[PDB]
Amino acid sequence: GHALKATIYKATVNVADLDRNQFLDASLTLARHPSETQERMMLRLLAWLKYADERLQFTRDDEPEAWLRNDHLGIDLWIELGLPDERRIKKACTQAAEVALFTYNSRAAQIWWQQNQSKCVQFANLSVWYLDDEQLAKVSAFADRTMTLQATIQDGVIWLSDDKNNLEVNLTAWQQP
Amino acid sequence: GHALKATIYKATVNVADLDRNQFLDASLTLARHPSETQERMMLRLLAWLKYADERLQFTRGLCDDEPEAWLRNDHLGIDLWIELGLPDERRIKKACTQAAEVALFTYNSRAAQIWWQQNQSKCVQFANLSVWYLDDEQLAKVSAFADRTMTLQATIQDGVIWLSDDKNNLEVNLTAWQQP
Ligand SMILES: [Cl-]
Repeated sequence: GHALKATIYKATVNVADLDRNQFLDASLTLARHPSETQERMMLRLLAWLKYADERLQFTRDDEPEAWLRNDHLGIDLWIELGLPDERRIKKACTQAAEVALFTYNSRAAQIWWQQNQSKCVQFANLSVWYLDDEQLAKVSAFADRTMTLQATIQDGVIWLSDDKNNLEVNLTAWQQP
Repeated sequence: GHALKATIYKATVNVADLDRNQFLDASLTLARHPSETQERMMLRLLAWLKYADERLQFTRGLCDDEPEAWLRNDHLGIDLWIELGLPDERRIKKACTQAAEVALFTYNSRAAQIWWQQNQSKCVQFANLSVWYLDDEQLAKVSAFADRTMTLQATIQDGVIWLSDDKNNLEVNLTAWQQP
C-alpha cells in the first residue's frame, strides 16, 4: 500500500528521569520527510525523551508529532511541535488528557506568543515549552543516521550525552497546568 | 552439601556505557561473608558495573583461590579476571598468567600508596594488567548506596561513572594507575 518517502534514523536511548523516577531503554525509529529540517526532527526526539514512555509513539495529515494512548484507546498525552493556531490547539487539547507543545522558532515564536498567550491560558491541560535558537542548533548536532544516546533528567534540566559529547539542555516553561 | 554463611544482597542494575557502546540490564546477587566490609562489597559491585557483561560472574572459593569476578569465553578460558585489594607478586602473577585480561581494584589510601611504591615497577611487567584506584572519600560515598535490595542506574562516559538510585546521584572517578 501507501508509504512515506523519508530518511530513516535509529536511536538507542537510555533515559533516567530522576524527577519522575522513570528509567527506560528504548529503540526509536524516526522517519524524516524532505520537508522536515534536522532541528525539528531532533526537537521531536528531545520531546520524546522528556516524556519517555514505552507506549509513547511517533506518528504521521493532521496527527500529533507523538501520542501516548491508554488501555481504553484514548489519548493520555499529545505532543505537538511548532506554532499552531487557535483551531489546532483546540483540536489537541479537547482530544487529549494532556497536551505538550514544543515551540522553537525564536523570531516567529515571540510574535506568536504575544498574539496567543492570553488564548492558550484558556486550556487547563496545556503545557508550552520553548527552546531557543542556540540550544536547538546544539541539540541538532547530535543527529546521526544511527544514534546511541543517554538522557538524565534532574530539576527540569536535561543532560544529553553520546559517546563523544555532553550537553545541558534547558527547556523554558512558557505555560504549565 | 557445603555452603557459605553470608548475607545476601540483590541488585537490579541498568548500565548505560557510552565508552563501549553497550546498554545492559542485569540482576546481580552478592553474598557477603562476615569477613567482608561493606566498602569492599560495594567496590565489587562498582567493578562489575565498569566491566558489565551478561557473563561476568562473581565467585568465591568455598573449598579462597578465586578472583572476585571472572568472565569465561566459549572455550572455557578466562577473558577477564577481576581482583580487589593489594596482592603480592605471586598472586598477581597467578591472575595475569591465567587470564587474557586482569583488572585490579586497589583501595585504602594509607596501605595502597606504600604498596604501589614497592610494586609499580613490578606490575608494569604484566602486559595484561590494569590497576584502578579509588580514594577513601569516594569509596565511602559509593559504600552509602548499600541496601539488601538495590536498584541502580550507571552511566559511563570518559571513564567517569554516574551512579544513581531513587534517593541519590554520585559521580565516581576511578584513577588509572596502570593500563596495558
Ligand atoms: Cl547498544
